Amino acid sequence: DTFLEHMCRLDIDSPPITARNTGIICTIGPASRSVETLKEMIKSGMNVARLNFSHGTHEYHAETIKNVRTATESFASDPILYRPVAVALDTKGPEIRTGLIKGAEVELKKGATLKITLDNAYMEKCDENILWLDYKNICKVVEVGSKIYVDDGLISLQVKQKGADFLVTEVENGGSLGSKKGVNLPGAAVDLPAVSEKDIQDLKFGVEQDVDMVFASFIRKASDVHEVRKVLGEKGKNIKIISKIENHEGVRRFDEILEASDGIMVARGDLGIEIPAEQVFLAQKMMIGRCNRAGKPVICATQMLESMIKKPRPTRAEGSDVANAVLDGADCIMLSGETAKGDYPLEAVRMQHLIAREAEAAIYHLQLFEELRRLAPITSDPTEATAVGAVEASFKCCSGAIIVLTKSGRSAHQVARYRPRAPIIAVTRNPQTARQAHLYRGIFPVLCKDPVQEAWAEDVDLRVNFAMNVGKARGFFKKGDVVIVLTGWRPGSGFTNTMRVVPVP
Amino acid sequence: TFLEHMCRLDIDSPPITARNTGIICTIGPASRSVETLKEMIKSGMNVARLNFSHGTHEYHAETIKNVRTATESFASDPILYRPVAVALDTKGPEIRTGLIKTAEVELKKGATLKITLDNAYMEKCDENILWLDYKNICKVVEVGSKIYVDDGLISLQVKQKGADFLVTEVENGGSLGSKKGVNLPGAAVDLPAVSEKDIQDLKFGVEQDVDMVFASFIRKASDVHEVRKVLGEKGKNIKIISKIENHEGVRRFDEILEASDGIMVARGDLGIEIPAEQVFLAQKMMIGRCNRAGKPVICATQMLESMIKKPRPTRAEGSDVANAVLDGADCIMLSGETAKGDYPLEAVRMQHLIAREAEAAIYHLQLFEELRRLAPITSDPTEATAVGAVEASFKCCSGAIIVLTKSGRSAHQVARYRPRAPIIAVTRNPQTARQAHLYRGIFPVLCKDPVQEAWAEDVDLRVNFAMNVGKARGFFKKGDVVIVLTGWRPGSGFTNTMRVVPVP
Amino acid sequence: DTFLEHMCRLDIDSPPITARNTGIICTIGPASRSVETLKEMIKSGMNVARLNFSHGTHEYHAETIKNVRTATESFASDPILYRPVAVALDTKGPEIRTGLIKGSGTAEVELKKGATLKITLDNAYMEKCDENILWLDYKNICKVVEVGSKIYVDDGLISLQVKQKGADFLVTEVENGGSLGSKKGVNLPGAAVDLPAVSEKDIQDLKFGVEQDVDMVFASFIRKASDVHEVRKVLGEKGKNIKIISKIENHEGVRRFDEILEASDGIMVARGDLGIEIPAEQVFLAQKMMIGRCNRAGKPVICATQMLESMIKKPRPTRAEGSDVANAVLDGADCIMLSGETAKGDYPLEAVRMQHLIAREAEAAIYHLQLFEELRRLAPITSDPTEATAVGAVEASFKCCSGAIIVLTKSGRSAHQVARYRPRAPIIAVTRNPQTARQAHLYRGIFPVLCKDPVQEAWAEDVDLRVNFAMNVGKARGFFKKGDVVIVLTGWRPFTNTMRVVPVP
Amino acid sequence: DTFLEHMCRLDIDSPPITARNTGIICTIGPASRSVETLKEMIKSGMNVARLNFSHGTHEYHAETIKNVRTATESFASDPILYRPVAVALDTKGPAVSEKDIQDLKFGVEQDVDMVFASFIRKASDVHEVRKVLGEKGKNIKIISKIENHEGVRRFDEILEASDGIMVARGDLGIEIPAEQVFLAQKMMIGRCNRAGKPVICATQMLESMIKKPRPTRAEGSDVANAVLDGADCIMLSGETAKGDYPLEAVRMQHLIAREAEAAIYHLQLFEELRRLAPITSDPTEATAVGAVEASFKCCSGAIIVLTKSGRSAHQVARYRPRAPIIAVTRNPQTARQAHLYRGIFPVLCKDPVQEAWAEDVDLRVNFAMNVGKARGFFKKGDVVIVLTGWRPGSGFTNTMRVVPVP
Ligand SMILES: [K+]
Ligand SMILES: [K+]
Ligand SMILES: [K+]
Ligand SMILES: [Mg+2]
Ligand SMILES: [Mg+2]
Ligand SMILES: [Mg+2]
Repeated sequence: DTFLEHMCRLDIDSPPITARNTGIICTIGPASRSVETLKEMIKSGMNVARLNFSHGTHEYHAETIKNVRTATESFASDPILYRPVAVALDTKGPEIRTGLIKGAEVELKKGATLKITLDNAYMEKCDENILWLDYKNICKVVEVGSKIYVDDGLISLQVKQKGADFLVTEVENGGSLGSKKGVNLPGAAVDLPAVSEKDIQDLKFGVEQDVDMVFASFIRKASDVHEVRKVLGEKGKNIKIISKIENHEGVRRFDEILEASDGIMVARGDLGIEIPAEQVFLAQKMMIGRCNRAGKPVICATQMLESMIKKPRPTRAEGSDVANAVLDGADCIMLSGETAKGDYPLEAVRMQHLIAREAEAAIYHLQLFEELRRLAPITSDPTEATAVGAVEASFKCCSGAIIVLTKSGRSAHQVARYRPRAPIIAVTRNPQTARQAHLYRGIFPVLCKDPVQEAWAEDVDLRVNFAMNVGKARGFFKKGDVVIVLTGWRPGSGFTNTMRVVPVP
Repeated sequence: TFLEHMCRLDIDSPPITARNTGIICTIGPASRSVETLKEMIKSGMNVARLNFSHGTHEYHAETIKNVRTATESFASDPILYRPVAVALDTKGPEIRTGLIKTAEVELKKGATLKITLDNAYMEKCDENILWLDYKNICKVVEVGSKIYVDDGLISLQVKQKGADFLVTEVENGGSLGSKKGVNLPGAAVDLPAVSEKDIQDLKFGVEQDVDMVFASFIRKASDVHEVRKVLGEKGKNIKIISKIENHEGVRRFDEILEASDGIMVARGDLGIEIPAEQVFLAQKMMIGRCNRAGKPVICATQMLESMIKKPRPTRAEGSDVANAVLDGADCIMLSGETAKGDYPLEAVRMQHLIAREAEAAIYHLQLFEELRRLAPITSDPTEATAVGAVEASFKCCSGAIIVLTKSGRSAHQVARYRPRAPIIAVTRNPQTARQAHLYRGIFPVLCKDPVQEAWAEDVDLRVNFAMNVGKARGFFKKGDVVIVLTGWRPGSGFTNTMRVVPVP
Repeated sequence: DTFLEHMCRLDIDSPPITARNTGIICTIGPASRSVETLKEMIKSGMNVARLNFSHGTHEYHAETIKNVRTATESFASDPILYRPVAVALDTKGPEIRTGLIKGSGTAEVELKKGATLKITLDNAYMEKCDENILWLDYKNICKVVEVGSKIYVDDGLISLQVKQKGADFLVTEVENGGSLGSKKGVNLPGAAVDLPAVSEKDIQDLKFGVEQDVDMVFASFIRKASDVHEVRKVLGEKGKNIKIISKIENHEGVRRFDEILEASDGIMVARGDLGIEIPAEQVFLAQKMMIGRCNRAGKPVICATQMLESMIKKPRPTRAEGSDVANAVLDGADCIMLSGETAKGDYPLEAVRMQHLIAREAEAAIYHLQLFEELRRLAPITSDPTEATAVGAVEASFKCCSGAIIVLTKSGRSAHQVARYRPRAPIIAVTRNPQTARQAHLYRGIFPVLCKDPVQEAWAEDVDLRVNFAMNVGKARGFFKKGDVVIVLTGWRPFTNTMRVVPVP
Repeated sequence: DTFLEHMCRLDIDSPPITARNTGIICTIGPASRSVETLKEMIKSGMNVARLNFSHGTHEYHAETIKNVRTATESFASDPILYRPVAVALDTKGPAVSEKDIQDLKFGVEQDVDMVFASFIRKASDVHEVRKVLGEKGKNIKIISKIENHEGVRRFDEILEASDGIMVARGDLGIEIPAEQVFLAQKMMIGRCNRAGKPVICATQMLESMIKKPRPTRAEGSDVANAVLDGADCIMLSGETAKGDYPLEAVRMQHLIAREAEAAIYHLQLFEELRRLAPITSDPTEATAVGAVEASFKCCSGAIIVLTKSGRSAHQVARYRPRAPIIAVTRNPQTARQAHLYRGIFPVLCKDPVQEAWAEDVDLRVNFAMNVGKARGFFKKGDVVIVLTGWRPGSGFTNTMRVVPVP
């Protein structure tokens, strides 16, 4: 009855429900792009496949998309067990990079001197003495004493001298320098565009390949989102834009970015360098909160199970990080190198599945529902009122599921905002809405392919019966259990205005 | 916060039309005429209480006839027609005097008054000797016991005991009349819960088709069972409201509530049996537990007492009605105010006025949160639909919650969660329409149209009826948002469907 | 847990503490102005004596004051058991009254609905009022009242409406009939009254109050802050320590309550006239509102009028009256008041005792932990060590279930700040200032005790004297016994900055 | 207002301006056991030094302790700045092995402040450890390590019999499913906060910092959430024992911990703790919560507490004030043990006892006034809460004073 007493009552031997609510996004790479491995990842729990356009050609990514769709459609024979898989495009954005090593990695030692050059005669001759990068205007946005970080901020350089096309720096924090490492300038205002010419081509390619969502990198303000929106244009209007917050400016101007975006990713990787590492959790919990309040999907990302790249078991800190991300209210959790290049992609997915499910059984649901309700504005919207009514009814009868018949996903999205314990089975005939539904916590999208019935009454019963079988087959509920059913009152409607409390036949 | 809620209470902010709390009116010489009854219904009367502590069956049969005559005078228009319930108040185990010589003798402090059981003095009462009808009083009373007469106004202390008499000293003098009620706060009264007279009155109630029985002096669960048994099969649908008016009733309250259909906080006798200082504690306790259980609770007795003789109530009385509603009482009651008073109409209107202002002051969202949180998790589809509807109503500021119901069950389940929006209960059952007044916020509406073959057409007919009712009575306008609770498909006997729908 | 669950927990067989916290204010009149009766009323529980200057001469009230002080000082021989009694001056103010009945015939006449009633200003009819013609003392009534407006007579029981208009007369039609007596109060809710808040008579009364050394003033018909300032100015420098309690008896007073409360030392909810100026069904709204804001501001609030009306004629109160007193205490009123019940009723002693019993039971029904949580929540952050000590003591009293909170004060400031947060334990305020001892009754929970011992030279020794005095008081008054725990508040050297938690010796 | 709204209001650019309340326990090993290193680790923010007795001999561990105390007493020429440092013995693990019995008696001779008893399955095991310590080390604060399923189930009797608890997530994650560890952690920390007893979150909090100069995002999140859960101390195992960046690991925990307690809803936590506060006749307990209440009421710079046993300082800490708790004391084994409790920044008195007891108290108070003004807690004109005894030689603490800073 209090947060304190709630923690005191948390017990290990209380099994979670079988349904796992928070989405799992997996970065696809060499370790996981084969059709067979992709099949295993789907039944391991992968909901969204992220394609990182920071690397690889369009031919490479087109091939990955095909393999993802091949693996996904191999389960399409049984619509009851079929799990939709979303495809996400992660833009390169204004990245700053090395720089090919001379060719053995070079050792940077503390106190030593290192020069940065823009002369393209050194772009493949990087060593202990000289360094190249692809930022043309780095010598007009940086002053003496500035901090320069390379390779995930594991190496830091302090500028001593400045020139027309070079920089003399001292090795503050030193380590082994590799080729093509990420460069960060935490204090500098960056001249690089939000949507470059390459970004435009990649975004247009995403529309061509019918991707479900776009992860826009290094979004600093609302105008950056608007540019990405305009590039997608009319043809890609239904493609959701998830803004990645990875700079100080992004956190600072989060409100205007969230409003413009369809969702948010907490990009803790770059954010942990642009911003002091010990401030990251503040940024995470803040953004997750405002997203939960706004009812827009939020993704927690990067290094959640980092050590699982080499180990079949995560660390205790990693197990904690995933659980806490869920407890904070994250709609999706993400895996990068763990699934892209690691030695245990399948293990990393299964682990996130296990932890997330255990975490959502620890959610102080009734307090959370109260807080989310006092922030909910009063409107004349029948879907909004029905969603709230459905969630509270699900708490009242300890529902096995909340069945939502939706065309666009809106009714299912608004149910998810109030965080029910029971899984939300969203029945749809729209393949895209089924895939995009994975962005919201608790939504278990199921795809109906039966022809639409003239008599609307039995067209509803057809879809409801389908959701019943899905719940039974996937072990959410059984005969004699109670479920909530949401549907419109007549076809062609843009609203769900009817709630049902029905026993499972 | 509740404090800040109090600080923001505004006398100028107009209240929502439609008053939710039921008004129960005791019918007597001042209000039993058809003419007066019509005005009382129009003033806001929802239930008519007939007190069988006085009067004959012939007298009450005529009163019931007058109530239904006045009630059915508005029956020509089912849209504006307001159902009126009939309540039978049992005599119960009452201890009474004692016919005087019908004048009044004066009792003075310090004087000696002799209580006798000799029936030779049952019609010869005066300031010297006093007769009463409790044959075992000398066995349950001791020397030093305090004896109260006439609503606890006259107090006597026992000085000596006889086999059939008591010698007492008047400790609180006053004017003594005939047939006055006697209370023995310290004594263990052994009178039967249901007497032979009660049996004949209860059987009479069944014949007269009364909607509810106010069982007097209920001490325990078995007392309720006796009343239930007497009503039997023929009266199994009659609601039993247990009146709590003694210490044992408060002590064994939980089991009484479980065995009953509802509760009356009978402050009159209760304020005599226990210290008057404690009545508000018992009242707030009982209303709280009744709200929690979802069972009707009535606050009664002396709420506008001064209005028996004056056209305006006192400041304590105005406060009393308001706080009763704020406590969470489903119904408010008038006794002498409407039974024998000089301003019965003014009393009804005043309660209506105060009640409506009071529910506007209710912290609706906090009250709902507590009721939502205390709600028991069950597999019942109707209960889930009910609380879901109330949630929806707050979310969309619903004009009303329309409920189709046969037994009233679904309508009652909505009421227990205390929505701000009025509950329009559409039924074809006239009895459930009458019994619906026991629950706050339920505006019962009686559909007279025959049952259609097409089930969806039958539902639409009843729903469109409620829509017309709400518009006519000014609950909502065309284009407003209302909640509609019905069944989903024919056969099943539960309300499991909620629709959020615009007013045509 | 919740308020509802707290209601269900209320137990009638659960005895309250011996101490009764809310003050009882008794109006003194013919039924109670004798020395013999006044002694019994003090024993019954009277804390403040109200002298209604709406009636009586200066000689009359002086004798009443003399009688009050005689009865009070009859207990002075034992300073342990001595209970200070305050003297309040209730001003007449802008009252409008009739008008003596003709004398020929009966005392009261019968005004019948629909009949014509002429109101006159001609002093020839000053003592010849009847069914046909009625005199009142408002000389400007014809110039302010409008045709169609309504006039209320005798506690609003009688209502008339103006039909015609003359120079020194008004022709009215009886709307609500009834029995009309002599010198009855008259209300003009829908009119702009010329009468000043402080008339020439009020000034003489106020100055007379300073002369008689009254403790506080109940200013009648206060409409705005400027009225409070006029009262403050009349009391002047000699009466600057006299508390000004503003009585809210009209719509304007309710409307402009905030500026009034700020300028005042306290507030009376004058439901009598207020229940005539505004609709009677709105009174509880104004009552709970004013009490709430007074509790928030930490200023004393009095609920008054008709709390136990029936006890004027009967030895027992009605059920509505028992409820009214209990709810006023639960609302948060510092003081409850009796008028005709003690002034001229048949059972003034029984009425005082009843208010004592009900108030004590009501205090044991207070949900203290919720109330204390809210009073802190709305408490401004200082920047004042006295505030911090008061709060600490109150919560400390909760933690050890303290028998009392002992406060050494001179102005009363310390004790007031403690009562502001509403502890359950009684507050024993030890002082040598007799006036502050009397004024202390305006605050809930403060039991003022007057120390008669001479000021001991050593400040530390002076403290131990006054503290041990409070111990003996608590013992004798039955608040706590040997072995219990109490809280002590003192200063370090001659504001309150010191707190102690000590076992009762 | 609400917790959700509190999250939305969290600010990265709102600088933490207090001290660092939660303790840092560093496992001492080959990468840290030198006097030269230990001085830098104390400066970095180490409050407790852990010695794992699963390895090493009594001779090796004895040499380790002297270096800790040598490094610690190197600052002992300035009591105003002197950071006390406690010593803890972590056993190897039948409640105690024959080796444990010999190692425990060793710790008493070496004058350790704490004992981290391994594999605590029940309260009887805590009794068999308290027994070995005997009257010799009756002031040795026993911290029970919950490492298996039985420890979790029977946690209530263990917590009662113990002076504190360590959440040993390492071996616990092996016994129970790794996804259940966070549940066990939050439960045990919650109950420990309820019972007013120290709780330690340990193992792999900054695991990657053994070989890398900066931690991962998961590790940075783990430390912060540990503090937000309500942990009194966080621990470093291999990060300080055999790691390559032991100094960086300590400075990282100090940094995360400070940002974490600036994120804590300071009002909601206290209201809950105060709501569950047991009703007793204890004057010190009442004074403590009264002081915390007053501290929130005036935004006190600190809460100065004069204690001998540590109890009065502990009782203030159990109700989680935002203001630092400056505990002035003479018993050196109390100032060091004070690190087990969040918020208590201990200060050791070196001044001789005055005859004028009021002047004696006024000296210890002035001592704290100097300390807090120098360590950036409060300045001149600020308001602080002082908790002392009433009349000399009193049984306990019962007096609260609110006084401007000179
Ligand atoms: K990217
Ligand atoms: K009766
Ligand atoms: K007056
Ligand atoms: Mg990145
Ligand atoms: Mg009765
Ligand atoms: Mg007045």
